[PDB]
Amino acid sequence: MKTMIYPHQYNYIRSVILRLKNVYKTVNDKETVKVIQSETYNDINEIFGHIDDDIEESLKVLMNIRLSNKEIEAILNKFLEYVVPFELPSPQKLQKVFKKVKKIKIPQFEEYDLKVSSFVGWNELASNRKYIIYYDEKKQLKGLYGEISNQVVKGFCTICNKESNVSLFMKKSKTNSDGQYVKKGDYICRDSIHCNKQLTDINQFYNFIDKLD
Amino acid sequence: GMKTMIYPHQYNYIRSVILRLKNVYKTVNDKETVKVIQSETYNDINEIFGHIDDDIEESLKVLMNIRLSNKEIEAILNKFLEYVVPFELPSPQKLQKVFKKVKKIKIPQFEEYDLKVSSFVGWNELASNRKYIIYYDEKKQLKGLYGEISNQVVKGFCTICNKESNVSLFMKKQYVKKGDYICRDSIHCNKQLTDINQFYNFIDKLD
Ligand SMILES: [Cl-]
Ligand code: NA
Ligand code: NA
Ligand code: NA
Ligand code: NA
Ligand code: NA
Ligand code: NA
Ligand code: NA
Ligand code: NA
Ligand SMILES: [Zn+2]
Ligand SMILES: [Zn+2]
Repeated sequence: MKTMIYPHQYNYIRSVILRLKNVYKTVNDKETVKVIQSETYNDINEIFGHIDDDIEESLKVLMNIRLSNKEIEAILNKFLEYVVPFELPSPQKLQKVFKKVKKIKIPQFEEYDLKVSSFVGWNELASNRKYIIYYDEKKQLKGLYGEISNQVVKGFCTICNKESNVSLFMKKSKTNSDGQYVKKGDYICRDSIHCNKQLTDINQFYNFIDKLD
Repeated sequence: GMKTMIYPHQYNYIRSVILRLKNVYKTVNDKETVKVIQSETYNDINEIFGHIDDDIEESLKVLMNIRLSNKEIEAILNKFLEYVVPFELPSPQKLQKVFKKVKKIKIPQFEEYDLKVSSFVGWNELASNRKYIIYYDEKKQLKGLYGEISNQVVKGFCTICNKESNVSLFMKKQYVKKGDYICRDSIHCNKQLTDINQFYNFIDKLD
């Protein structure tokens, strides 16, 4: 049985593999290549409690300076087999998370996209909203929405930490007994699917959520 | 103070090496490796400009500090963007000439930023399973082609930008055509394109 890994761990493995390939291609310093080779081997190896023969072979191929694009493709495809994809909730569970939102519905998602997703986010332009759903560390379905500005700028996304097309996302806290609430937020990728593909550390996502208060 | 003119792919390359350096600062804990990457990055950027100025000098100084921040990076990218000569969209009359056989042809609307990062312009017409591509050759002449783009999407390295992407088989428009896999989304393709020679080689290997 293949070890199960999370989508963000797959994204991380892909990231370090591509970083290594770029070092092979463009960095002429022998000792630097060795340092990055070792770092990459460790970065990938540490994800698994347990590496099997296929991963051992992939690592061997990765550690060769003649690593090719075709070889990378094959290795990425192999690593994808280990991923447990994001599980879209049933309509009844989704509605329980957004009890005050009538008629709510999550757009269809391609299977690869669920394999790289730590959360699912979609925009409803009519209401200028982004909806976000995810599971917490206890595997409970959670959801929120906020206003997403129409203005898009270049900046680093607060969730994935990559330089991207971002918009200001503002969430209202639950309204207290006196009708008062806090409204906080920050810039995040307008396109949450691309955001998820860029997300290699899920703690960044959870930190974003917590910062909304 | 006139700004040295650079090409969109050169800006993309500069952005690429800056992000690479930041990731080394953040994740690679080896003093000598950091210094090597710092020096390479400095050289990569300096060599693109040749003629620099006080703004570039200041940007390089900030980049060379291991405390480089995201906010500083965004500021530097915005400054460097000011040096780029964007892709020039052709007038409709000129576009017509390039595609004489195609009627009612019209380029989509493109954002200003997207033109600053574009070495070519590509768009899809799903009704005909077609991708159109326009570009300027090395003699600055406007050129265009189109072909069938498969509806099948796979993960793989793009023949144009050389990055791992969502690619589809493109066949330039009986006979056998093997095709080449390229990004379905040409705007994203362009953003990933840091070496113009890869694009030209792709063109050459069609025609
Ligand atoms: Cl290769
Ligand atoms: Na990394
Ligand atoms: Na790479
Ligand atoms: Na890299
Ligand atoms: Na790269
Ligand atoms: Na590079
Ligand atoms: Na990175
Ligand atoms: Na790391
Ligand atoms: Na080039
Ligand atoms: Zn993001
Ligand atoms: Zn491409």
